[PDB]
Amino acid sequence: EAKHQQQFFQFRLSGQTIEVTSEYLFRHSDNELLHWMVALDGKPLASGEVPLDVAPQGKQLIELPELPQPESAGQLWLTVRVVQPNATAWSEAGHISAWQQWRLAENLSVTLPAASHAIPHLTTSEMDFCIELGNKRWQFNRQSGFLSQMWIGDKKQLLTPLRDQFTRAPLDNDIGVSEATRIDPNAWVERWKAAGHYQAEAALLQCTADTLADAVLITTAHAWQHQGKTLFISRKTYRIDGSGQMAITVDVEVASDTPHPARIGLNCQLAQVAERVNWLGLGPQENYPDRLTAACFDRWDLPLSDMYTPYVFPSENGLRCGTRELNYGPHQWRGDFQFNISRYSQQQLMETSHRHLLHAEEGTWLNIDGFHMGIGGDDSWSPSVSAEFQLSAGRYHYQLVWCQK
Amino acid sequence: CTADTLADAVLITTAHAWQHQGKTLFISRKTYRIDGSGQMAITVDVEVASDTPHPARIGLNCQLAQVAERVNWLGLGPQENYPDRLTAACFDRWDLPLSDMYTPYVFPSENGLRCGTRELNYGPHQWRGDFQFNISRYSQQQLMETSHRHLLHAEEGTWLNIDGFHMGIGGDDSWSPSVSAEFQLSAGRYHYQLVWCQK
Repeated sequence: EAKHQQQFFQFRLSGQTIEVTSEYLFRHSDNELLHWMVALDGKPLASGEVPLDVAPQGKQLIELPELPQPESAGQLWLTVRVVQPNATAWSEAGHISAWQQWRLAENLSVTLPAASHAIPHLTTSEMDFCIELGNKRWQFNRQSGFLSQMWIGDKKQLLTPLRDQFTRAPLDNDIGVSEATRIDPNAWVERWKAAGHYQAEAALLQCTADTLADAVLITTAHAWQHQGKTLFISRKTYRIDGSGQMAITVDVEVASDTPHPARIGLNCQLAQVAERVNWLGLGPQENYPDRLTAACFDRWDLPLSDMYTPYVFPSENGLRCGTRELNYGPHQWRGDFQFNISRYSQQQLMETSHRHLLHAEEGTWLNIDGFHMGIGGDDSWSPSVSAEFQLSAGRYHYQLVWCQK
Repeated sequence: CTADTLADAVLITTAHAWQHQGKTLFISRKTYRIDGSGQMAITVDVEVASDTPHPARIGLNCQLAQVAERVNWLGLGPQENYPDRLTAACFDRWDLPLSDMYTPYVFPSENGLRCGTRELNYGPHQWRGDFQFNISRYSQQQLMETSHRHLLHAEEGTWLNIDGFHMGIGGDDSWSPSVSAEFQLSAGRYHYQLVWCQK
C-alpha cells in the first residue's frame, strides 16, 4: 500500500486513451516502459508494451489499440504497470515501480441455468433436517438452526457448524492503550466487550423447511442477545438446487445504539486441509476496506501458508476484499464477499499473545464476511477509523453460493 | 417467472432484465411472498452494470386505482427531502393532504420524495420497510413531457413511486454535474424489502 500510494507516475483512463503524468522533478523517463493488459474475469485477452517518454512533471498520452470485448459474461479489467528494463544501482531488471487498474465495459449474465432434472430429497427428523442429492448431503440442526454438517460420499466436511460472526480478533489499533489494569472507554475492543459482542449467545427464533418444485428451501432466523438486550438479528434463507448449488441469502439487522460491529458474515471450520487456494478477486496481498487500493483484481493461486500474515502479536489478518470466487479443495464459493482463511481460529488469536505460541488446529478455519469494518491507522491510541468505513448502516444483506467443483 | 406453494405461504419468483440495443443495463430479481395473515413480502435485488451511467432511481412504480385525501407516513418529514437534502427533515409521524405531496414547481420535474420512510398509509394500503416514496397525481412521463405546471392534468387513480435507493440532486451549479460520488448509485448490487398489506 505504501508503494502504491507513493508512485511517481499517475494514470488517468479517459475513453480508450491513458494520460500518464510523471511526478519526477529532475529526471526524464528513460528507463521505464508501460505494459498494459486486458483481462476478462482473470483470463487475459490482449496485451502490449509501450515505452514511456515523459518530461519531468510532464504529460504523455498513450492510445490503446482495439480492445477485444467478448459477449461472454464477466467484467473487463485493464491493468497497466511501469517496468524498468535496465538494472539500476538500487533495483533489479524487471522491477515494477507503479501500477493501476480500471474497470472496462461489463457484460451482465442474462443466461438461465439448465432445468434441474434431479430434485433434492428432504427428510424432516425431530431434531434435524437432512437433504440428500445423490452424492451430496446436508444436515441442519433444528436445535441451533445452523448448517450442522455437509457430506460428500462418506467424508464429513464441517468440524463446526456454519454460524454467524459479528466479532473479529482485535487489531493493534482497536486495543489502543488499554490494558487489564487500565481500561480506555474509547477503545473499540472495550466498547465491543462492554456491549457483549464477544459474549453474545445466539437464540433460535425460526427454523422451517419446505420443498419446492425443483428445490428445498430452509428459512432460519436467529437473534443475538446480551443481558436481555438484543444486539443483532440474522435471518437466513438456504436454497438447495437440483444442480448442487447452495444459495444462502443473509439479512442482518444491527441496533443503532450498540457499538458498530467489526464484521458481518459467516464463520466455519472445514474438516479438510488443502495446499492451494485459488481466488478471483483483489490481491494477491492482504487488503482491507480502507487498504484495498494497492490490491489488483485478478485470479490469484497461493499456498495456504501465505494466507496467514505472520504478525507476532496475533490479531485479525489474511482478509481479501472484492473476492468474486474462492476455490479451496473441493469447495467453491461465489458472490461478493471478504474472506480470510487460516489454520488458527479467531478465539485462539484473541487468547494468544505471541505468534510462536500459536498452534494449527484441526481442519481449516474460514471466515466469509458480507461486510467488514475498517482498520484505522492514524494513531494507535485513539479510534482512527473514518465514518465511511464503519458498519453503521443498520441493515445489511449478502448472498453466497456454495458448490462442489 | 415461477410460483410454488409453501406450508403456510405462496412464493412467486420473478426475474427480468432491461436491455437497449442488445446491451443489458439492469437485472432485477424479485421474490413475492403471500402470507396467510395477508402480508405481501417483496424482496428485490438489482444488478447494475458498471460501464453504464449510474441510474437516478432503483425501486418500484405503480398507479393505484383509488384516490385518497390523506397520507400518513412515519419517516422523515414533513417537507420534501432527498438523500443529500435530508438534514432539515425530522423523523416523526406526518399526516398531510395529497395536495401537499406534490411540490408546485412551475417547470415539471421529480418532486415530492420523502426519505427515511418507515411506514406509509394511503387509503386502505400500508407499506412497511425502509424506502423513499413519492406519491402524486401526475406520472413521471407526464412530468417529463410537460414544460409548464399549468398544462399538467391529474390522471386517473394515484401514481406512487417507492424506491429502495435514490440518487442525489446536486446544486453546486446548474450547468455541470454537481452530485457528489457518495450520493451516486454506483455500488452495483442493491437490495430492498417491502411489505404491502391492507390496514
